[PDB]
Amino acid sequence: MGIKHLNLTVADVVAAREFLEKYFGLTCSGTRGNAFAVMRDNDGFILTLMKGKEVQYPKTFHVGFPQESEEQVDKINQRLKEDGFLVEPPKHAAYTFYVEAPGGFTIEVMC
Amino acid sequence: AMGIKHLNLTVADVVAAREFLEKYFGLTCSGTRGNAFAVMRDNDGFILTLMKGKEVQYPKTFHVGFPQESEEQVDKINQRLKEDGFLVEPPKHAAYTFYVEAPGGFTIEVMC
Ligand SMILES: [Mg+2]
Ligand SMILES: [Mg+2]
Repeated sequence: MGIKHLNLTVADVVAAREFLEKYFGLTCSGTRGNAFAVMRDNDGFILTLMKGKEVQYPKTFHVGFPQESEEQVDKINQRLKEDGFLVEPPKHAAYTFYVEAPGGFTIEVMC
Repeated sequence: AMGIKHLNLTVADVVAAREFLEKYFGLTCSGTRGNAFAVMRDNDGFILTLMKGKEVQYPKTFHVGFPQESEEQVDKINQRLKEDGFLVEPPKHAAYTFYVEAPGGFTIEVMC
């Protein structure tokens, strides 16, 4: 089954969880207080969030959330910008942009 | 008296109601029992539990209201619901209000 789990250490589990729910439609299947949250997508990928920052992720590190259309990429970009997150217009290579998620890791959004 | 702090809202589909409330209204799920039950919380500690039921119907004028800090915020939720395929009309000055038929089979009011 290849790669199906990522344990992402973050600065703030609650903030990272709510961001992923709002913008990326992940679902939470469990928590241990504010220390731990288990997030799932539709395909059974498990992305656990774990408190305890000592260090920043390498700057090129990112997690990618593909979208069904360029319109959907634009929509997420727009709403992030409106909601106070620091984003720039997506670029055509895939049609792609990046955002820093609360918690302290970069997300790639693309079609 | 400490007032009103819980609603048990019977729904047709807990999963669908939960995800809608998370996406559009920022509620947080604090627990589930399978697909039958979910405990949702708002920022002020109100507890909204969603409970699967059969043949769920509410009186026509029943609704749950989510007040907003500004009329611009009302517009934003309206616009996003519309773009995302929910049937909403523009908000009206009656409070500045609109309604939406929510997943799970109940009406939500959004106002300032
Ligand atoms: Mg990449
Ligand atoms: Mg009302």
